[PDB]
Amino acid sequence: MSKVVFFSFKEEDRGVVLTIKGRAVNPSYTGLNFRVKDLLKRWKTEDAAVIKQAISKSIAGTSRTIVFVGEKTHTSYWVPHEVQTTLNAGKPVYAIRLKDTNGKIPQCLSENGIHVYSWSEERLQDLATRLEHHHH
Repeated sequence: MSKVVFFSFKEEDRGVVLTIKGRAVNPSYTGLNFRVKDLLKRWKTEDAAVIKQAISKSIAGTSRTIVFVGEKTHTSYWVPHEVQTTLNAGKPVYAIRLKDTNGKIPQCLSENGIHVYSWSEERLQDLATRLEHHHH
């Protein structure tokens, strides 16, 4: 695995997202297996310039972004910038629901035609590793 995934999420889902990450990076846990960038710790701000500066380097050390959709991800001010920063760098954004959640789809996913997949480990592993065709 030569590439790294960025995890984009609402902070109230940190606990569950930390377990996803830990499973993915633990080589003996085979249901998830890929590299993950150290998670950002976000805070309450609506300043676009601050958010963009806070996420820039982290996202830039990664090759794709996965948005985890929980109950309140649609309210995040950070997730839309994490999505847009990824897409503007020409990288893919995928999205998956967290297990046993059914949140409103964030506008930044709808707006970009990014499908929000049902939860499963097999599907996350696919979103984390699949490659697109050039000019796609």
